Amino acid sequence: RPALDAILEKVLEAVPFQLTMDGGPDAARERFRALPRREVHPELRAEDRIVEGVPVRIYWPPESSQTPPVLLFFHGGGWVVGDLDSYDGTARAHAAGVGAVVVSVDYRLAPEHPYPAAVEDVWAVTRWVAAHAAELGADPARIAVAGDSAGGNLAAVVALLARDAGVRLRAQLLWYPATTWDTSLASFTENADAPILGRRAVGSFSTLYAADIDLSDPPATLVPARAATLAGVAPAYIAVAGYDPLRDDGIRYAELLAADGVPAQVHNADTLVHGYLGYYGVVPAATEAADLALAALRGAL
Repeated sequence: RPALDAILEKVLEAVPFQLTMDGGPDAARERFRALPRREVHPELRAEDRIVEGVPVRIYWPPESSQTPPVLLFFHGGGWVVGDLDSYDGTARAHAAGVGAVVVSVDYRLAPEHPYPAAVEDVWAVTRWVAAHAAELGADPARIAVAGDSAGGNLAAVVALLARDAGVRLRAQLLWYPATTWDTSLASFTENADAPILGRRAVGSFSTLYAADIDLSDPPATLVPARAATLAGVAPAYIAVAGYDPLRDDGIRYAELLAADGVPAQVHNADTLVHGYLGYYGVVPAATEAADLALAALRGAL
């Protein structure tokens, strides 16, 4: 309804990127790895570790008098592409903005390891941090989960696993996630041919991740919106994008949570596209929208 952001549109014309399966997974991962990215907060301490067999990268916030909270970050990329390096900047932005130790999880990727491999990896690291976070200098009593796109789906699913296993999450930050698999929502039609993610790509990556799941009654670990109840999971901030086919997905997920009594905040950056964290520190409207969600999560921790 409001126009696509003017700076965003100049950026999208200089480097037009489309998330698609074209050329196979290796070409797709290469197109995503090759996008030019601004380095964000490079001073921050980072370390590589392996946690319960899952490769991880750990970031520390600016050292302060207080012991920081810990946040698990689940990168996006349609459950197929993405890695610690192309998300390095995004993880650092979370670390500085939330003031938290951030654990970026390098989960297994489809199609080589389809559903539920990603869930097992992000969950294993979430279990490990909830018990061993002080070993990093973080407060294990202050934990949250964050994820974008496919990683937003992983973050919403991990919060249900955490509620049922007794892991206390104080918040879940969902950047433009894929929680419902409802293609009938309005944004899938309004934004079917949108700049970063279209409706074909949404359907393609779901099939590569979980081709053999009957979606008439799928498990909640695939579609978090289909859980018996969403009551009891950590409060939600859902950052949604106007020109994204998944916009109404996140907004619907906010409605289902509130109907189950869950504290839920949804913000719609109506002038932005899917994956606007990739423009952090580049597209001003993207940094501002990102900084809002980062601030709310700073308070809840």
